[PDB]
Amino acid sequence: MAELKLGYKASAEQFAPRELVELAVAAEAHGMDSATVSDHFQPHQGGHAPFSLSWMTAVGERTNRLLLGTSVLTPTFRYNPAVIAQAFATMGCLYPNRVFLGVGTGEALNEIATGYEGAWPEFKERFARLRESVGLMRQLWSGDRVDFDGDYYRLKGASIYDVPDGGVPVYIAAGGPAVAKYAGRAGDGFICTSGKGEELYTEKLMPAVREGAAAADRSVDGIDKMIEIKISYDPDPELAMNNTRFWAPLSLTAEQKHSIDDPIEMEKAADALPIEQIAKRWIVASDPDEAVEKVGQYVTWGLNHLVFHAPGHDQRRFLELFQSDLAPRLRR
Amino acid sequence: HHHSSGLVPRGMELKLGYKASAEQFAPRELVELAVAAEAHGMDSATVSDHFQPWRHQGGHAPFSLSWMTAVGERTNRLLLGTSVLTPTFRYNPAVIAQAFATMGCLYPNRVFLGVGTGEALNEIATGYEGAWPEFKERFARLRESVGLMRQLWSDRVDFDGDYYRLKGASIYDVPDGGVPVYIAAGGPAVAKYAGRAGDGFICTSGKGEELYTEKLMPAVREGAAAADRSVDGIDKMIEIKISYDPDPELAMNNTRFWAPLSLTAEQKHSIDDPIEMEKAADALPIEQIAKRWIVASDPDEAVEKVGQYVTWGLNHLVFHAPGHDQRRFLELFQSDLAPRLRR
Repeated sequence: MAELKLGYKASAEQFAPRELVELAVAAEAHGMDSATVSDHFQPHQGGHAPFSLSWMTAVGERTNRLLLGTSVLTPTFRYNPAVIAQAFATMGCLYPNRVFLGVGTGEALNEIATGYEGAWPEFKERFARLRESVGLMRQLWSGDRVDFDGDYYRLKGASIYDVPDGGVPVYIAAGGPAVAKYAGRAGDGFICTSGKGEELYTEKLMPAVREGAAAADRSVDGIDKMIEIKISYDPDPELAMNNTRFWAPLSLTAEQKHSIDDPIEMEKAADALPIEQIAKRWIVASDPDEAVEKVGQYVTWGLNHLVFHAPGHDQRRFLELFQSDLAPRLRR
Repeated sequence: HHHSSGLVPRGMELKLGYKASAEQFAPRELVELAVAAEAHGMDSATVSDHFQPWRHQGGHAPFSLSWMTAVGERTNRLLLGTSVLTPTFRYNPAVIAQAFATMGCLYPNRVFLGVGTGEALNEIATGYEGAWPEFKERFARLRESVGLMRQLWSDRVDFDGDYYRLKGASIYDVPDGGVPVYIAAGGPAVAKYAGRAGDGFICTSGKGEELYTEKLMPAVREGAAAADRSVDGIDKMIEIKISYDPDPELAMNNTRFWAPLSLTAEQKHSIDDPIEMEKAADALPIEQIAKRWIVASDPDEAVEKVGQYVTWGLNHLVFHAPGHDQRRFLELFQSDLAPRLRR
């Protein structure tokens, strides 16, 4: 649903497994409503990739209220969607009403590295694979026996024996109108990322979600509209600026992010970015009122679940500042 | 004042552990039973990894890797692992390698990867196309997948096998000490492989002395010698199938849930449908099913039959009790059996 939530982005790219879990526990301690993790097989310099589903489970077992999920996981290539259905159904049983599945169309880098053969599929196929996998998983979460024969995936007499009462809510990530519309039509949730220009949110994404919801005769209000807020808020401006540097890959173009299959190629192109250009993606701020005004814009544009990704290694510092300075304002 | 890590290396004593049956219990119960096993003195708990139960009526299948991590966060001492997981079909071996590396970091010196050759009951259901491969290919897939994971574990890795590939792949977060890999073995050719490329082997009870003493053990010695490794580096694990209860009728009848284990090896590895398995399995009378189990109502007969395996060379005894009341079995184990078994 579309009440205001404030959550925390746990960056698997930046931290080792134990630290990544403990940070999410600190996020609960600091009042966050949710925590979400990137799902990567590999991020190199100061790089990490703890297994996302182990992070979800460890934090679940250590926490009481956080909604937990992926932002996002590709359920279409290295991961068998039936096994993903089983994994998240299990987690859903273990942490009732606290689990979601965040899905995307995929990145060449994860999939080529783990053994994908032949040409990296074009966007259209990655989208069709995504749609087909989501329906496959949903049929499985009914808890009945499923026979499935799609263009891409198959099941023969398959059941998930252990299914949560509230099902497994599916959040669909989009950087463009096409998948946003699919999200409005079919998603329990919708995910985007901040910093990419007022136009993308108001002119492409939000109207696409409304279009999809309308098209499928759905209340737009019942879709959780989630966004990862790229915020570099620190009373120390040097840190606010300098903390963004680690995150240069996020400032590469959409096609470099999805299609570069070589991690050497990827780090080169990230390294090529001047910090001033990196920073444009981020809310760089030393004043808490100004920071919240920038975030508040997304709430005006129709987003209701705001998940804060802070760029620096000192995440506990971020959480302290979030709790004392940002959250009271953000709540309103 | 310097504080040390306190971390004790793998460097493995008679161990008594607990089999957590994903086939029989829902996710939360399965976790909580592993916690009570620690509470009751167990050294270890292992979980079966399955997409589907053996049986339909009262069947369950919680995701094994979530069990492992949840139990990890909740326990202090238990060695934890899969007995066993198939890393060759529905699972990508690079992803398995990343999962266990991550778990081994989360739970230092407590995690192992237990692996086997596969059951169609897990793989056909999840979309494997074409006929279910014969044992020779499943074994050869297993061997390759283990090799891939070794190389991935530590560096940027290219791998080009007959089955699995890697391209520029790295695992960043690897545990100090690595990830012990235990191979399920029910013959000398897999037992030899286990000595050569594993850190442990897993067998089951009920197969008879000469399987263990004359087939499995000698083959483990041969594989390790071929690896230039002391055999004392290989943990010798057995799943002890025990139905222990002071009521003999109940100790016998409590095996019915596990009727499918009484079917042939053929049926168990190739039947793809729990409804089908169950129909085959339930036509069998109870005395036939009980044959698969150590059925005992006295601590002494129990400890005599269990102690055979220690005499034949096994050092890691993981107990699988078939009844629904697992907490009774843990209670009975700790008070009646454990003190005699320790020595």
